[PDB]
Amino acid sequence: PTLEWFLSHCHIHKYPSKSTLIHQGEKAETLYYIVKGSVAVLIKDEEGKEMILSYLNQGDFIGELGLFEEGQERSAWVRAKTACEVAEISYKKFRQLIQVNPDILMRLSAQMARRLQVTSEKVGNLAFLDVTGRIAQTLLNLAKQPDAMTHPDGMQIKITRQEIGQIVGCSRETVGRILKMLEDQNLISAHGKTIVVYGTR
Amino acid sequence: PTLEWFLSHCHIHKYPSKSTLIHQGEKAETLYYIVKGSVAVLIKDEEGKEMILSYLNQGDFIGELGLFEEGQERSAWVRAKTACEVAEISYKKFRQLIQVNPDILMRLSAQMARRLQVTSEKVGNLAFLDVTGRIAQTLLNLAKQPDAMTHPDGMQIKITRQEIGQIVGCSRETVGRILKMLEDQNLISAHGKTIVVYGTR
Repeated sequence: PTLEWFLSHCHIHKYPSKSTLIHQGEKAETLYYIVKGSVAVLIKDEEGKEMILSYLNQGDFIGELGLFEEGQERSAWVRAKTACEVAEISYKKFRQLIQVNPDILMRLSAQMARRLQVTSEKVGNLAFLDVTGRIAQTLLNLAKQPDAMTHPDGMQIKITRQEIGQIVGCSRETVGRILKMLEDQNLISAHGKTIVVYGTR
Repeated sequence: PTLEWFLSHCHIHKYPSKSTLIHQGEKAETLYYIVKGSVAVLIKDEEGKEMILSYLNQGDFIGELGLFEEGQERSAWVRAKTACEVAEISYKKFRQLIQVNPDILMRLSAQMARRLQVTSEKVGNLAFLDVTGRIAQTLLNLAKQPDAMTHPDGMQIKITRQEIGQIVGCSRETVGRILKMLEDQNLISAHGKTIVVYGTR
């Protein structure tokens, strides 16, 4: 009912898999709703290396943060992961639809709320950032060395908690906590004395 | 006009500096909005100390995430930092308001939007964490120098973006984004050459 009404006001596009729906830096004037399929939100570095921030799926909106600004540009790339059917609608026109039936905005807002509910907003204090940075730096320096090992997800390195702690000036209590964090953030995997530093080469 | 019209459906109360608006663990049935003043969101840290998570000021909602799952509980304590005027309304009545004028949902969702946008800003790869850690280190180090000086909120230093960009080895573009993020996480404030590094005060 609500969704079908909403969908009739959208342009519904098909994107085959691997195609790019949204360029970072593009003008943000539209809202998207995923009718079917999945897309990756991603960023790239100065060499084209890629980091996938998340997948969005059927029932998800894309670009909803733009609805509340005035004309900022897209902050990331969006690329079809499977063949996708994406409803698109101008922010301007969506602002009018919300008046006829706030229920679709209540859906968009629930998504933001769920998202926010699973995101840490807490950062640590400056000493914590500082020591997180030293570790990250240590990992990356290691991954650059001639005897770094190759791995399917980046370079792999051999180094212990103790060794990092001493290199960097902190406890294992502290090496462990940061490494687990980095792992939960999808930047590394660490098993035993081995760490895979993702996207190094 | 939206705000006045919404406020006219709220209860408003004066809260003196240091009073507690919300207790971690109460059931979550009400939405708050700050008509005047500033409050702090707090939890209990490792072992049970107080934990500032963030500040909210005139024109902010409080407990908006609760609007989305009925029944949940308060995740934090909320307390007045200054003298406060705070409006409140149950989630179920706010839902009715939504049906009458969806605009007040637009404003609440704008604030979710801003929270999600700051959260986005801490996200990065290892080299970003590394540079983030190098700026924080630099700041903390300056704050312990003789060039530095006591401030109410922590220790004032004066250093330019180009100058940090230099010590640390990154673009000013990069410094600015990181300064902005540290300011958003309530760890520093920065006005031109002047930065105050909050601490132990």
